[PDB]
Amino acid sequence: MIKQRTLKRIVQATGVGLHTGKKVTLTMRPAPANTGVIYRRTDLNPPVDFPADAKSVRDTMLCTCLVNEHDVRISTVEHLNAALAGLGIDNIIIEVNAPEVPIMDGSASPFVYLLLDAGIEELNSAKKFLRLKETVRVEDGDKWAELSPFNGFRLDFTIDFNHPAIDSSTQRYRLDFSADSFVRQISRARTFGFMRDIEYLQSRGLCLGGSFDCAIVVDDYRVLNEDGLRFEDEFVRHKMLDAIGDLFMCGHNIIGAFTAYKSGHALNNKLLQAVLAKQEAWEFVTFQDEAEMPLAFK
Ligand SMILES: C[C@@H](O)[C@H](NC(=O)c1ccc(C#Cc2ccc(CN3CCOCC3)cc2)cc1)C(=O)NO
Ligand SMILES: [Zn+2]
Repeated sequence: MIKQRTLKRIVQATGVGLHTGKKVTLTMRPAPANTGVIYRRTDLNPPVDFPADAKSVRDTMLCTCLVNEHDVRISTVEHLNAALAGLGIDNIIIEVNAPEVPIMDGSASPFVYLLLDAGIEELNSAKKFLRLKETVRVEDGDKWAELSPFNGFRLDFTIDFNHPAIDSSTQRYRLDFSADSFVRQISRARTFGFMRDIEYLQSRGLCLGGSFDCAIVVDDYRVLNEDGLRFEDEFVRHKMLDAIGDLFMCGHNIIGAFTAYKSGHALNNKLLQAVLAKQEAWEFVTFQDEAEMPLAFK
């Protein structure tokens, strides 16, 4: 039986939210089989829970933000979600005492590290995977995103920035997803902002926690960060990280192929919901033979 995974230990990190700029403590706790991924605002009385569900994602392109009927929020969950997806975590309580997940270094790597420190516990219940049986595609203008059948998890992401700082040959990345390949190739890729966009968002009271320590900053002509990039193609890798985290809002690892061009948080969420809404396009599956399981998590 391929088993559900949670943490062995409670772990904690403190940081600041990228957009709120608020100091926040993140606490991640083990949880029982069939619990799922739950996010909690613990600064409110009573505390407020959110599930990992595509429908709890706020209507915005800025980030992936959880919101409830009362407009209580947990902003910027995409990078932490990518780490959870990457290590195949099924059950976990994620607590924050402020309206945003800390940005840390802008990548998913700090979350990978914390999850590894917390240890992985395999539980006595079958891990369910969401397996694609048909192809589903969504579009927004020139943007598009697709999920199709594939025995594993393949991602193919293309960006098209027409920016002097981002060479044309570095704008596509393809990945056969495993915990190993995610951690090694994707997890360290940092978020980025263009100055034009940063100014726009700053003007609107956003990016309050933005800094060179948490983001690649690109001006009109070049990356401004002194020591450059972690990868020559760090930008497209980060867009892939975002997609991994966004798709994980359903709380299951997917078996299929994700292919996308300029897809951001809104379109990734649109795709997820479009898949879920077409019953014929997917199914939940479980496995018994470890030696042939489609996805490898360590
Ligand atoms: C695009 C996707 O990658 C997405 N990211 C974002 O949209 C996103 C990222 C970062 C930021 C930022 C920032 C920022 C950095 C540094 C400074 C301080 N400097 C002072 C001197 O002048 C230069 C500025 C102020 C602000 C804004 C927006 C994401 O990854 N979503 O998941
Ligand atoms: Zn991101």
